[PDB]
Amino acid sequence: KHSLPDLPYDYGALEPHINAQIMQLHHSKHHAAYVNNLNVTEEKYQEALAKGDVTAQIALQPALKANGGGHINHSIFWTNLSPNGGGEPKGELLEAIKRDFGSFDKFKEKLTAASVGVQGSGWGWLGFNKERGHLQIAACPNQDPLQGTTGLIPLLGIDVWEHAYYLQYKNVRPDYLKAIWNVINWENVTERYMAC
Amino acid sequence: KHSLPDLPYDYGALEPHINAQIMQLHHSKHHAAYVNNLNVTEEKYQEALAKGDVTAQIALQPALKANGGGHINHSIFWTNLSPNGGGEPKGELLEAIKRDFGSFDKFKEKLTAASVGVQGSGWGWLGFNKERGHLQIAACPNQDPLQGTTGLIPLLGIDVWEHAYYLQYKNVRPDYLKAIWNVINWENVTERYMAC
Amino acid sequence: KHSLPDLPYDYGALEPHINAQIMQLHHSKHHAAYVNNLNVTEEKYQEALAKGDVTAQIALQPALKANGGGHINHSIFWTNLSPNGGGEPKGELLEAIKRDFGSFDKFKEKLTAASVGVQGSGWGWLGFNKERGHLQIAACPNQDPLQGTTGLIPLLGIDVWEHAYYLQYKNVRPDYLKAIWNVINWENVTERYMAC
Amino acid sequence: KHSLPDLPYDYGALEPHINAQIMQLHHSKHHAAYVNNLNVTEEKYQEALAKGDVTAQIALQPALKANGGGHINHSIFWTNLSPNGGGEPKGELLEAIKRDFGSFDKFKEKLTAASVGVQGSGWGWLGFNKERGHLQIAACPNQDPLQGTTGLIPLLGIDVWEHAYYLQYKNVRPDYLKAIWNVINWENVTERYMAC
Ligand SMILES: [Mn+2]
Ligand SMILES: [Mn+2]
Ligand SMILES: [Mn+2]
Ligand SMILES: [Mn+2]
Repeated sequence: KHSLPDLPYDYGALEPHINAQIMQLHHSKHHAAYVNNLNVTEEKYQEALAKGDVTAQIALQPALKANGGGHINHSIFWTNLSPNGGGEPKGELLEAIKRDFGSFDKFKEKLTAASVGVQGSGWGWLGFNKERGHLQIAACPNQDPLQGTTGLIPLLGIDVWEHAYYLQYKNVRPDYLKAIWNVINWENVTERYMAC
Repeated sequence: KHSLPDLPYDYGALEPHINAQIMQLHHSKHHAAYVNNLNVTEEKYQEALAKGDVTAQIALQPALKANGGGHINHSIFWTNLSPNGGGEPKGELLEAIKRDFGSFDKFKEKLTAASVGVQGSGWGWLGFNKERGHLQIAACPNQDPLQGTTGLIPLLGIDVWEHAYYLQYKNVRPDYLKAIWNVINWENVTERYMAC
Repeated sequence: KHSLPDLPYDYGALEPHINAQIMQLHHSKHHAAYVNNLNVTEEKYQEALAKGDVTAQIALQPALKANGGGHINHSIFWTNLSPNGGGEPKGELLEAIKRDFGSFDKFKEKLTAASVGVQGSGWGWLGFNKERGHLQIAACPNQDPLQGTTGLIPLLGIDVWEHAYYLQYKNVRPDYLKAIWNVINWENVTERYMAC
Repeated sequence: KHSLPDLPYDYGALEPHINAQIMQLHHSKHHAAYVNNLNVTEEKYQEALAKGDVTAQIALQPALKANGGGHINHSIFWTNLSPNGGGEPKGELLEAIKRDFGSFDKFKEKLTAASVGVQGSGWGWLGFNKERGHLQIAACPNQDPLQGTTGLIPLLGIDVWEHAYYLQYKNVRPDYLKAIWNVINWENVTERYMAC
C-alpha cells in the first residue's frame, strides 16, 4: 500500500550541484529498497498484531523504523529540491527564520553545523515545534523520521548518509552542504510551513 | 485481547523472602497497568496500520515496547517463582548449567552480577540461544523483553526495578537477590528449557 | 576530590510531603554510593588516560556517566528543595515562565507530564537553553545529567527513580509529583536562572 | 600521543577486490581525521578531569567514542587485509571456527549476514569471548569499538560504512562482502586468536 513516488524532475536536473548518477541511485535503488522492505514489514506486523504476538511486534520495530523512516525521509527530500530552487525564502517563512535564528545566514550556519556534525548516517532537519510555535533544528540518526521520533513537523531535510554525496564530494561533507543550498525548493518548504 | 493472569499462589506465599505487600502491589497495580496500557496501545496501532500511517506506527513504538514488554516480563516472572521453589535444578538443566557456566554456584554468581549491575530499571535473564544451542545470561533495560529484543528464549527472569524490592530491602539490591534464590521455581525453568 | 554535600536542612524538614525515611536513605545511601563510585571511576580514568588506553577509557564511560550524573543530579536536587519552599516564583523567572509556557499552571502541567511519562528511571527538568534564550522542559533517563547530555542549564529537577517516592507513595507517581510542588525552593531556582 | 599507522602495503595492493582510490581515501582522509580528532578530544578530557569537571567529561563522551573507536577499528582493519590474503585459515583457528560455527562456509555466511544487516554505518566482527572461551559474531554501530563496548576481543573486522565500498560497489553491499574474502589476512587473524 506504499509506493515509490516519481521524481518531480529529471535525474540530471540538479546538475552540477548534485550529479545525475547520485540522483538515479538514490531514488531508483535506495528509496525503492526502503519502500519494498516497508511493505513486507507492515504485512508481517499485521499478522503479528492479528494474533496478539507481542514478541513478534517488538522484534519488527527496528525494521519498521528503518524502512518506514527511509520512505518518509526520502519522499520529503525529493520535494525539498528543485532545479529552480536556491536563493532565499520570502514572506512569513523568512520572518519566522529571522525571528528564531537571527538571520537567514545564521540559520544556514546552524543547519549546516547540525548536518555536518552527525556521526555516522543521519539527517539534518529544519522543523516546526507546534507546542512552542517556533522553528527548530534537529538531527536524526539513520532513518529515524523527524515527526515520529521528536514530534517536530518536518519542513526541510538534508540527507547526510554517505550515499547522498560520496560519489561526487567524497569525504568532504562540507562541500556537499554548501552546494545543496543552490537547489533548495523554498516554495515547498513554505508550503509545509503554512500547513502548520 | 490481553488479560492479567491470576497468580498461581497467594500474595503472602513467598514470605519471608518477598513480602505480601510487594507481591500485591507488583501484581495488582504494576502488572495490571501494563496490561491495560498494552490493550489501549494495540488498538491505536491497529488503526494506524489500517490507514497506512507510518508516522503514527513509529510514534507508538515506545509505548508498545514498554507495556508489551511489561506484560510479557511479569507474566513469566510469576511462573518463575513458587512457595515450593528454591534449592537447585536437576536433570538436563543442571547439566546444561554445569556445561555452560562451570557449576551451579558460578551460574548464580554470574546472574546475580548481571542483575545487580543494571543501572536504572531492568531485568536479569537466564536465556537459551537457539542458534548456538547453549545457555546465556543477559540484562535488559526497563521493560524491553528478552526474546523480542535479543532473540534469546527466556528461561528465568529477575526483576530489578526498584518497585520489586524497595519496600523490603530498600537500596540493598544484593540482599534482594540473595533471598530470591529461595523461591525460584526450577520446575518451571526446566519446562521452559525442555520446550526449546 | 568529590564529596557528599551536607543537606541544607534536617531529614524530616520536608514532612509531610516527603518523609524523613526517604530523605535519609536518598541522601546517606543513594547519593553517598554515587560519590564514592565516582571517585573510584575517575581514578581509573586518570590511569587509562595516562597510558593512552582508549579501550579502557571507552569501557569506563557508562560508570562515569551513571555515577558522575548521579552526583550532579542529586546535588542540585537537594538545593531545589526547602522546608520554606512551595508557592510560586516571582520576578523575572515568573515572567520567563509565563512567556515560554503561557502560565505557571501550564508550566506545572508540562513538567509534571514529562516527569510522569518517564519509562523506567529518570529525571524531569526545567532547563535554560542559552542558544535560544528561553526555558525548556526535558526528561533524562537514569542518571544522565541535563547539561552534560543536552547542553541545557539545569534550573529545577525532579527525581522520578522509584526510590525517590516508593516508600511513601508506592506506584502512584502522580501523588508524589503533586506533593513535591509544596517544597520547591523557588529562591534557588531563581538564583540558577539569574546566573545564566 | 596517537598517530596514523602506515599501511603495511601499497594503496593499490588489494586490487581488484578493493580499488586504490578507496584505500587512499579511507586511510589518508578518514582514518587520519579520526586520529587528529582523537588527540584533540583526549587533551580536552585531561583538562576536564584535572579540574573535576564531570559535566565536561560526560559531554565529551560521544566524540571520544567516535574518534577513539574510529582509530581503533581502522587500525585493526588494515592489519586484517593483505594482498597475499584470501583462502581459508588453518590450524587451531580453523578448528575453533568449525567447532563454533559448524564449518568455514557457515561462518562466512554468518559474518556476511551480520555485516549486510547493519542499518546505517557500522562494523561486522568475528570476536573472542574470553569468559565463555569461544568465537562470537557481533555487529557494532558507527565507530563503537568491539572490546570497549562488548568486552569481546576483536579478531577480524569488516567495515560497512558506505565510504568503505560505495565508489566501487555503489549500493550493492553484498558484492563488497563477497570480494573482501579474497583479501582477508588469516595470518593476522590467527595471531590475534593465539594471543587470547
Ligand atoms: Mn538517502
Ligand atoms: Mn516489576
Ligand atoms: Mn535519586
Ligand atoms: Mn571506515
